[PDB]
Amino acid sequence: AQVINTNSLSLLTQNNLNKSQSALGTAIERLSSGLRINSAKDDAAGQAIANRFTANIKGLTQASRNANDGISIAQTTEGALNEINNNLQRVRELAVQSANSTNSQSDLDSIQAEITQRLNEIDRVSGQTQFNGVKVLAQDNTLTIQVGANDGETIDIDLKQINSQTLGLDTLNVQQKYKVSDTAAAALTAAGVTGTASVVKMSYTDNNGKTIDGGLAVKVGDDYYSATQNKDGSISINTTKYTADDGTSKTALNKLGGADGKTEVVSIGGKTYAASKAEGHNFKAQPDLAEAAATTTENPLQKIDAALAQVDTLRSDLAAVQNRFNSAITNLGNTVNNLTSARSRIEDSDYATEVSNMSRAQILQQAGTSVLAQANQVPQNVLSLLR
Repeated sequence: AQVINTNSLSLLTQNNLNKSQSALGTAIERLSSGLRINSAKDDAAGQAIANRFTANIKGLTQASRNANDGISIAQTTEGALNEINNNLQRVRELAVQSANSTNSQSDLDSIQAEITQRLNEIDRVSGQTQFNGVKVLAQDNTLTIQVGANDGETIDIDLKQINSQTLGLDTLNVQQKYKVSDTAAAALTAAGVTGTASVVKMSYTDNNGKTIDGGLAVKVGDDYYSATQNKDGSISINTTKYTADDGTSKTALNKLGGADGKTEVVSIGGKTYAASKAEGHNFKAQPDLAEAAATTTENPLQKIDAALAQVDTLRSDLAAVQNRFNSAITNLGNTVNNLTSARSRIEDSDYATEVSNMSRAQILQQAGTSVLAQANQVPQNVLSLLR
């Protein structure tokens, strides 16, 4: 029919343009983003699966970094145990040297001076070694390293307190007792000592009969307290200062005793400490302190071998978890890549495909546009019947 009021063919061709416009838009979006899935309307199940892959990829990625922090704990702990082991090997060698009876008592004192410095160095390294504030040799502690993406997916590191006390060497002593004697030359009542007192000059005799001058002491019975004469001419008992369990600073008198019979020792609580260890110590913050040795150690070489054994055991446990963390990191790496490929196969756009889809849709848009112009010309024909 010769109709003008309506142009169905124009309507039809306008409609068709929508189809190719949508297609073109889809293609351009995918090219733009690099993603096949741009909204849940593309592939709702795919988006949720890809998103859950993303959480694991990110999680496992993080987990890997956590396992490297686990390696760092174990390496730095093992490094400190290495030098504790070197110190114990020197102490053992010194104990083998000390056992020979051709040593004089001053040779034994000289050997004990290095043994004390070596045991103090083990205690120092134990107290001071840390990794991100974890005091790795100072306390028994189980760290949990997060190696997985989910709750509870952990590997334990078991840290142990290693020091001269837990090694059983805190009182390790190779000295022999001097014969103690006195000749006649001060008050003690502020410490509660009640016996009658006098100043004496100490002397010490060795196994061969050689005599050594000890200096001044105050004698009250079987006790001798170490003493010094000042410029004033007055004679005062030596003392140490410590922070007690009360948290206040407090004082102790320096008695003469220990394994050699001439070491300055102090009674704090009910326990006997070397004055050089007790001075400035904090018995509130650190109530555990090595007591003074009272006598020569029995079987020192057996005890030092057991200390070497303990360090060996802990080094072997730390080597075992380092091998486990390297295996876990290896696995993690592989896993990450595999899940990254799996996610990619779901959400990533195929450029070859999309480029092709874009150019096909552009041609259809151009064809449809030129055909709509022709459909709009069809009714012009009718005007020639009127004019």
